[PDB]
Order: sequence, then structure tokens, then C-alpha cells
Amino acid sequence: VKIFNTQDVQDFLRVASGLEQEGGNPRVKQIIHRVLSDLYKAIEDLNITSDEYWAGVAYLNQLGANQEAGLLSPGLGFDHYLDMRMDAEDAALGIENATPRTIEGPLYVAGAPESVGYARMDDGSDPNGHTLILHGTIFDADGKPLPNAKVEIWHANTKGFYSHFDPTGEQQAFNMRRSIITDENGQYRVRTILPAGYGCPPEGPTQQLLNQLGRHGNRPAHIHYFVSADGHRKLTTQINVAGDPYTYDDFAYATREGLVVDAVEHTDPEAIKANDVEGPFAEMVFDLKLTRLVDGVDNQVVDRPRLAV
Amino acid sequence: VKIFNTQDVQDFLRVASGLEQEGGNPRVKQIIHRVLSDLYKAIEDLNITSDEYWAGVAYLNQLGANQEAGLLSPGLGFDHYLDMRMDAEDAALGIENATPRTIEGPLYVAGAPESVGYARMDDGSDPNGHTLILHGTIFDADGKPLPNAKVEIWHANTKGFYSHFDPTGEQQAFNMRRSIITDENGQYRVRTILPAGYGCPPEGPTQQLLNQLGRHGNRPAHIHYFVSADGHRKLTTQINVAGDPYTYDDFAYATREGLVVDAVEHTDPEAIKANDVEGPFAEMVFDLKLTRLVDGVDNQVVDRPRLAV
Ligand SMILES: CCCCCCCCCCCCCCC(=O)OC[C@H](COP(=O)(O)OCC[N+](C)(C)C)OC(=O)CCCCCCCCC
Ligand SMILES: CCCCCCCCCCCCCCC(=O)OC[C@H](COP(=O)(O)OCC[N+](C)(C)C)OC(=O)CCCCCCCCC
Ligand SMILES: [Fe+3]
Ligand SMILES: [Fe+3]
Repeated sequence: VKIFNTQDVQDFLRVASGLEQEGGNPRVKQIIHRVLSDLYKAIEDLNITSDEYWAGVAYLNQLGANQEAGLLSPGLGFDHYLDMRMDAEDAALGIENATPRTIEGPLYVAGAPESVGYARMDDGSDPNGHTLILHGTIFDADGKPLPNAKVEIWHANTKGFYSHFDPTGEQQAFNMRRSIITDENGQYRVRTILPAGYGCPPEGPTQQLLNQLGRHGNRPAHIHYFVSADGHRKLTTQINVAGDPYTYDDFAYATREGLVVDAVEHTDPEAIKANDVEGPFAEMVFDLKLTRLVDGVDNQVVDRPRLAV
Repeated sequence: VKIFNTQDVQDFLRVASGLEQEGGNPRVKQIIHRVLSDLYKAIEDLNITSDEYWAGVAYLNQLGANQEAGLLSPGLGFDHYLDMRMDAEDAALGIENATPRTIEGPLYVAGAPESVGYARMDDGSDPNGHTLILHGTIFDADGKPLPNAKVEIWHANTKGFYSHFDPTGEQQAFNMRRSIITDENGQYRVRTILPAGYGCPPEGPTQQLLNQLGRHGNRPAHIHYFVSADGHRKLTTQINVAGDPYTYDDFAYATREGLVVDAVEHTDPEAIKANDVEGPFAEMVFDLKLTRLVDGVDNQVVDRPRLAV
């Protein structure tokens, strides 16, 4: 069956998209018209049957019903694709991104408590939590330590769950989520625990689709960062714990060279005492370098729906 | 800045689609690879920003959270387009569809009370209800009256609400939904009320998107039909109440010539008695002709998720 190219289908697409209507948002009509045309044509080229089509429609209800559209998005590469475009755009502007950007993920929560230079991020409720001392320096576009920079950090516990999105009931609010203002030396330091990789809800629609593609829904253990400072663009990035089995096989394709960091284990009394910890702990050091605004504006900040508490 | 047609993106699309993955369903992979490709390209061609992109993802979650994907589908023309494809395929097979097919819509419910030849489908709870006597003859593929055919009929009340999907929660199960087995004369007859036009939930995601297209979300008053019989293909169609303002401006583009039916108003006592009614009523007559199976196979039945109670 080949009717996509006929006038009847072509005119129909314009009507359905409201291209004839006077009211509405032209930008939305422009996008809808293109997306519907491509889908109508894809249904024809791939000879998608009504049975297949309705299975897709049902999937869609299920995806939104479980609020996983933002989990499927990175899984299908969109999130990373958008970063590639941003990288291509910076490269064209001659902007050299000292610290590579990567995806934000759908689990950011605004409102975390903030403090200067230091904070403990966890409430010690994770029975199997291994102490992690994470610290580093923030450099401005000139390569100079930058005090007063806001470093936002969030990560999962040893079960791969984030506060506010923990499927097993509650975690204290903002557990493992803190905002840290860099100190006089442009440094930040946090005490938290080593996160475990995140895994998509096994029975959720995202995992269901990934199974049909022969793919897993796992992420290596990682820690999220937002770094913002006057005169600089907002940096969105992450660090992956070196050695993780999924370091180079992340279902969200967010891992990058330069973002893989080693977690050094300390067990000697001198180190333990010096960082005033109660026992053996891991240490990770990670510095971030920011880029300047482009003609006074941040050409890459993303405004997207984020939970606020 | 264009990167879609570069090796890095093309290779990425195959990876995200699971193409070089051993497990999975190849049919799903093939469709996902085509859809992702088109969407990655549309994002580049229309220069869709991350901000615009995340607004689309958010919409997707609400679409599903409100179980409206099956409502938006017809509004974007997919349902009708699939019917166009079916008609095209029937024409190619030399099949003449005496009674044209049209969309099923997303509100069919399986399990309705069944009776022979006659049935009253409303329970009288509807205050503004206007008695309607809808009757007709079902013809087999040779034009002969066909007894024991199963006629399924469902429609909205005077408020434009369907039982099982009535926000007011007024209606009892299967109100205005019945299956009628045609009698010895191949006839079906029902007493019900004139339905009112259906309108998408004004606050719902379907209507919100339709507003952005400068479009309304109304359907003319109509009555749905499923007619099935041994040796014949299952017919999916509907009739429109002639005169309705939205007859030729249905948001689901389901109207077709041959399906617009006049509701004859009867007011003399002679007709009221001959029909066993309490007063003035409307009458609609609609006969349906079925098509024979194609080598013992119904090549157009659609198996899609349908509510069963
Ligand atoms: C409102 C407009 C929206 C339009 C949507 C775009 C068009 C839709 C494309 C259709 C893709 C259909 C392919 C799915 C399919 O034909 O079968 C998919 C599988 C089912 O597996 P089976 O084992 O065969 O099930 C049966 C097992 N039994 C036999 C034992 C019973 O189930 C699934 O959920 C996979 C479905 C994923 C498709 C979602 C794509 C969306 C990406 C953005
Ligand atoms: C698995 C994930 C797959 C994802 C597929 C992604 C889709 C592709 C990109 C879609 C881009 C949509 C662009 C929409 C947009 O740029 O803005 C959309 C509006 C917003 O209204 P505004 O008044 O502009 O908001 C602003 C008010 N201010 C100005 C005062 C701030 O609202 C909406 O509902 C938009 C609804 C979009 C419909 C998407 C349909 C695709 C389904 C077939
Ligand atoms: Fe994460
Ligand atoms: Fe309907």
C-alpha cells in the first residue's frame, strides 16, 4: 500500500497539523507537521500494522503512567545527542570545554541545603554505606581557583536509589544532595558514601522496551554535578567510579573520557585519623574548570521541569 | 552546526537501537531505528532546542498519566490514516466495502449485556434523554438478510459521556452499550436516547495540544458499531447524526459519506403506539452490509487493548 505521497494524505497532514487554522502556535504546528509526516511515512515504509500501532499507543500510556519518559529519553540516546550538538556548537565557537559536559539525568531536585566549602551529604541510614570523601577545586576560565562557585552534587545510595525517587518508601529529604559554595581556595569537600550503579525499574516500561532491543538498563556508579558561577556558563556533568562494570557500557551513554575517576581506599590509621572518619574510607578528587559566557549569555543552560522541594 | 549525517551519530543510532545486539525483537529494533533516526534528524532540521525538547518529554508523561494517548491518536489523524490504508488494501484485493469502515475510537468496552433482535440500552437515568429507536437490517456478502449476526453498539449520553469513562460517575456498568444478535429476519432494533457530541476533556493533554494547533476537540453526535458474523469480516463503523454542526468538522476525522444518518422525529400518537413509546421520539434506520472473509481470514480485524469488565 502506497498512499503517503498522494494529495489526499498530504493535504490531510496539513489539516491535522492546523497549518490551515489561524489560531495556535506556529512553532508547535511546524514541529507537529514534520513529526506527523515522518511517522505517517514510517508507517508506510515499514508497513506498520494497526495491531503494531496500537501496541505502540498502549506503550505510550504506560510510559507516562509510570512517569518514565525522562528515563526512556536518555536510554534512547536523546540526552547524549543533545550534548553532542552542544559540543559541536562550542567547537564551532572555538570554546574549549576543559571539563566535558554530560547528561543531567531526570533525578535532580532543587532546594538542597547549602553550606560553604564542606558538608556531609548522607544521613548514615544506608547500612552498607562505605564512607567517601569527595573533594576538589573549581577553576575559572583562566585556570584560577574560583571561590564562591556553587557546586551542586547528588547521587544514589548503595542500592542505586536517589532521595525523592526511592521506590522503597522514604529517605530523609535531600539525602545525598547538597549545594556547596567553594571556599577561599575555590575548593569544595564533601563526606558522603560510595554510590552503587542505578538500574531501571525492572518491570517498568523503559526496561520493557530496552529488553526488546536486547539492551540492559544499567548505569555505572556515578555522581552528578551542577557548577555555576558569575561570568561563567552553568556546567552539567558527572563522574563515574573507575572500575565499574558499566563504565563503558552505560545505558544512558553519559560516560566520557575525563569523567572517570578512581576512588582510592584508605585503611591506615594515619589517613583515617587525619580526615577524622570512624574507619576505612574511599577518597576521590575531582576538579572542574568552567567556561566563560558567550557574549554575556549562557548559550547552553537548559530549562527543563525539575522537582522542587 | 549539523552532525546528524556524521559517522558518529549514525553509528550511535545503531547502538541505541540495539541493531548489533544479539537478543531482542528485530521488528522492534527496525521500527525504533527508523523512528529515532527521523526524530534525531527532525531535531536538527527544525533546530529544536533542549528547552523545547524537554517540554515535549514532559507532555509525553502527562499524556500517559492521563491515559489519553488513544484520544490524541485519532485527533492527529492516525486512526483515520490507518483506515485509509485498510481501504487501499481492500481496493487492491478487489473488495467492495458496501458499508464503509471508520474509526473504533478508544472507548469500546467488552462484556456488554447480550440479547436477540431487540434491546433497550439506556436505563432512563439521563434527565434530558430523547427516546431514539435505531433499527436496521444486516446483510451478508451476497445481499441477503443475515440472522444471528452480532451487532455491538455503544454511544455517549446527552452529556457526551460514555459509561465506564464518565467523570461524573453517574452511569451503571454498560449503560448505552449492548450486543444484539440479529433475529430471523436479519434485523436488530434498539431503544436508546439520542447521543450528544463528544468533547475531549478541556483540561486534558489532548485538548491542550489541540489548542496549540488552533483546533477544537469536538466530535459530532455519533453511534459506534461492531458487527461480526461467521464467514464475514468484523465491521467497525459508526453513524453520524445528520445536522450536527461538527459532522464535517470532526476532530477525529471519522465522518464519511454513507455514514451520516437522519434522525426522523415522530410526533403523532399513531407512531408512538406502534413503537411502544411514552411520547415523541426520534427514529434512525441504518442497514449494514458485511464483507466475506478472504480465504477464511479476516485480514483487517484489529487486536488492540480494550477495557473488559
Ligand atoms: C499518539 C501517537 C503515538 C504514535 C506512536 C508511534 C508509532 C508506534 C510504532 C509501533 C511499534 C510497534 C512494535 C511493537 C510490537 O509489534 O510488539 C512489541 C512488544 C510486544 O512483545 P511481544 O512478545 O510480541 O508481545 C506479545 C506476546 N504474546 C505473543 C505471547 C502475546 O511490546 C512493546 O511494548 C514494544 C512497543 C515499543 C514501541 C514504542 C515506540 C515509542 C518510542 C518513542
Ligand atoms: C521518548 C521521548 C520521545 C520524545 C519525543 C520528543 C518530541 C520532539 C520535540 C517536541 C518539541 C515540542 C516543542 C514545544 C515547545 O517548544 O513549547 C510547547 C508548549 C509550551 O507552551 P508555551 O506557551 O510555548 O510555553 C511557554 C510560556 N512562556 C513563553 C511564557 C515561557 O506546550 C506543549 O504542550 C508542547 C507539546 C509538544 C507535543 C509533542 C508531541 C509529540 C507526540 C506525537
Ligand atoms: Fe544519576
Ligand atoms: Fe465515540
